[PDB]
Amino acid sequence: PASIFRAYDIRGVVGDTLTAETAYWIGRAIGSESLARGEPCVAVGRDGRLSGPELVKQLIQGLVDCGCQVSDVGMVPTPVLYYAANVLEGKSGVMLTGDHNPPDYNGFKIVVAGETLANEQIQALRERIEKNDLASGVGSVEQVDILPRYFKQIRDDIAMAKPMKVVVDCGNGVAGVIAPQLIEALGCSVIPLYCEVDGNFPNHHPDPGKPENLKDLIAKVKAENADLGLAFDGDGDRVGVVTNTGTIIYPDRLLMLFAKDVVSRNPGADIIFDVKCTRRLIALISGYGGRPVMWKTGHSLIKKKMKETGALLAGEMSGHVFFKERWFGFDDGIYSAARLLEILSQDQRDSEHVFSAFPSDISTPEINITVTEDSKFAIIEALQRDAQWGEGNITTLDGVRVDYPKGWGLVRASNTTPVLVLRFEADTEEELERIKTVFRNQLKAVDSSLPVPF
Ligand SMILES: O=P([O-])(O)O[C@H]1O[C@H](COP(=O)(O)O)[C@@H](O)[C@H](O)[C@H]1O
Ligand SMILES: [Zn+2]
Repeated sequence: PASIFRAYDIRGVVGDTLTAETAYWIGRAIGSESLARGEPCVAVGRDGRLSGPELVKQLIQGLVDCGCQVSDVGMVPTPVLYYAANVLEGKSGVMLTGDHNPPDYNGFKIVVAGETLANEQIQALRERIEKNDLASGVGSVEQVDILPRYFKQIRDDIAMAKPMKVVVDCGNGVAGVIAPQLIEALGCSVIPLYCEVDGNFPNHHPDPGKPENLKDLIAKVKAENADLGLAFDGDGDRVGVVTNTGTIIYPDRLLMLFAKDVVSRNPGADIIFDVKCTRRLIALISGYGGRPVMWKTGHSLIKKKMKETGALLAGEMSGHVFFKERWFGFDDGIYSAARLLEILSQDQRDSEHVFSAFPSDISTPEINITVTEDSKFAIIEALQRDAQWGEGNITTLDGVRVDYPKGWGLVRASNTTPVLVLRFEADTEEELERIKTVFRNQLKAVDSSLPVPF
């Protein structure tokens, strides 16, 4: 089924669209692709899902039947798998994960020879299977215990000044295997919330991008008078943040704090953010002498862009934050949490006042309009072709973004759902609704039937 080969990764329903047999052939396809790039060595990890044991053995056998040398790192967060692919012999790795999709989902995040696959590169794996353009060989499997290396890597490079008390919510995802322990080892007291790994995800699904999944966290932070709240998503490559007073700090505001710190030590450094992030981030980066690079949404696309630009830091609005400075340049919520605590601990102000000090504007959440999968990209192309946007700085690298003096707006197509994704920001509520109006008029110009929920 080509439907499981997605823009950023592979994702399927275990049994239905993703079976044991398909996991094997995906392994052969990846192993074959790795060998074609001259990399026999592949690390393999999995998240906390129930299907993980079943499917990962098939992934591994697929790799091994190509002649690949597999390093099995067991059940780890996604960033720990990316880490393994940076410190072991090979620069390839596959993470078996369904991230924060419902329990029955699983999938693959794939790096081959240092490069995170996306778009045509993921299609190329399906194509190898169909064509039987597959390597055959007698590979090897080695058990590798990678967590302690990861844990010590971070701990030894992080220096907190003051002690902090932190609520850590892992939503019963695999971040529980290390984030509470690592964070404590930095010099914090950790209040654990849903830190037990449970593939059933009994409490709230680990999706920090939705405020409903941060309610328990916010509540505990306040109840325990904690210095900060942290939530990790299913596989640990997203982080969500809450202040001592329960304010949700969206990832583009988090990136402002990170950009200030990275740019400070690294004059001129390129800093990447996706099209969903506040314009205030463009200003800030530039004001500290950095180079802002706006790019496409999607972690694979962002990681590729970091290689093309030499960026020292990237972030997406969904909460993937990619440090190259002092790190390896992959997205990692657990490392980003540590880098955050390091910065906050130097400050005599509480976390609410650190973040409230930066400019904040009136801002919508991410807005979604469900359209048909047939129509979503065409709608955008129509907006790019047909629509007169004047006027503002118009960016078309991913959807249509328009930047004005006192605000901005975005419409893009999701690469994971049949939806249009919108965000609007302005200095004032008045300006915000004026930008909303323009976008609503332009969508209804393409198709008067289109839902416009804003
Ligand atoms: O969970 P992941 O690792 O696949 O991460 C991906 O999930 C979402 C799907 O993107 P889209 O807006 O195109 O649907 C994005 O918001 C996020 O930025 C991206 O990295
Ligand atoms: Zn994730």
